[PDB]
Amino acid sequence: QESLLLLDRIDSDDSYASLRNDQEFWEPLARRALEELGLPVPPVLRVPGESTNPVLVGEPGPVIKLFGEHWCGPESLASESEAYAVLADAPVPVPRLLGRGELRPGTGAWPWPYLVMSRMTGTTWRSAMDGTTDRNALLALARELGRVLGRLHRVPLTGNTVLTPHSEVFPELLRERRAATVEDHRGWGYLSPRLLDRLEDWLPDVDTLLAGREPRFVHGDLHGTNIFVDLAATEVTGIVDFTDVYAGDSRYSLVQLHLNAFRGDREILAALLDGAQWKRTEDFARELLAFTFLHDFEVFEETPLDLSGFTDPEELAQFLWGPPD
Ligand SMILES: CN[C@H]1C[C@@H](N)[C@H](O)[C@@H](O[C@@H]2O[C@H](CO)[C@H](O)[C@@H]3O[C@]4(O[C@H]23)O[C@H]([C@@H](N)CO)[C@H](O)[C@H](O)[C@H]4O)[C@@H]1O
Repeated sequence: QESLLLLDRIDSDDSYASLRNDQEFWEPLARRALEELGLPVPPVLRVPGESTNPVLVGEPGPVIKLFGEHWCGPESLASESEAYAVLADAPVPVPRLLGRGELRPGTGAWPWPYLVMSRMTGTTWRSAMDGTTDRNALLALARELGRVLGRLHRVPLTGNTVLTPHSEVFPELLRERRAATVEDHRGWGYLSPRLLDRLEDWLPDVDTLLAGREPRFVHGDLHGTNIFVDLAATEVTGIVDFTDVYAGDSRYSLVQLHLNAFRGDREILAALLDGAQWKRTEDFARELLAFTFLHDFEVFEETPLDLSGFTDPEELAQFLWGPPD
């Protein structure tokens, strides 16, 4: 009975943003959900941090990921559902779907559908990197991640809507971001106004950047906490969050991986590329700067590098995506 008022308390974007990771709010709902699926209920069940969707982890138990109506929940749910269908036998360490359901019927109100998956072992990439001064082990781990990403890119695109060879979702997103990126970066204030004034002429056409490229399985949100590793064993133990997946260009994967998980470290980027035998071209840095601007997210939000005071976006491209010094 509590669920009716509790779920009715979310009716706007701001109202959903304030309660998406409210543990006191979601804990009883998540326990009832697990009971509804016939799954054992963990004694501890906690909201592990800032998630776009409401997420709770059981201490032994599984991961519950709920999807709202506001924060692109429906689209993200469709994407992750299709991705879990496509990843059924992928040679990549991903979680297994333990169940799915809806909290309430869903005719006049939002049904609040949810997925339940297995828990990945290891530590996040973010933790492992923030807790080591052993750069050699980190680079070896990055090469292993390069191998894993090379295999992930080649998972066959057997989906129905987003993960098909002929899907247009990724180019359409890229054109939309090509339109909005310069004003976005003016509002965000990561770079100098001169570079932003040169940007609109510097950036290429989407059709030109994507010409002749083959589609890959592109995880578009490879930040530091969607990747689970065992640093001591040089093992990638998990890759999660398929709410932003595309049949897209392999280079797009690198943006969030490098600017967020790698913190912009060009040496770690080089190790990752070495692991995948991803050969660098002359325009590689400029292409990846273009993909940096065409990304859906604010990828600079986590880059511990001051990019203000930058003219000649070519220099910015060489700085962010160039080879190691
Ligand atoms: C086709 N694009 C959408 C695809 C959805 N699967 C995303 O969930 C949605 O993104 C989310 O949108 C909601 C609003 O509907 C919030 O904006 C969330 O906040 C965002 O987008 C988040 O979180 C992102 C990441 N931090 C998510 O891990 C970036 O920070 C973005 O700049 C930031 O707006 C994208 O826009």
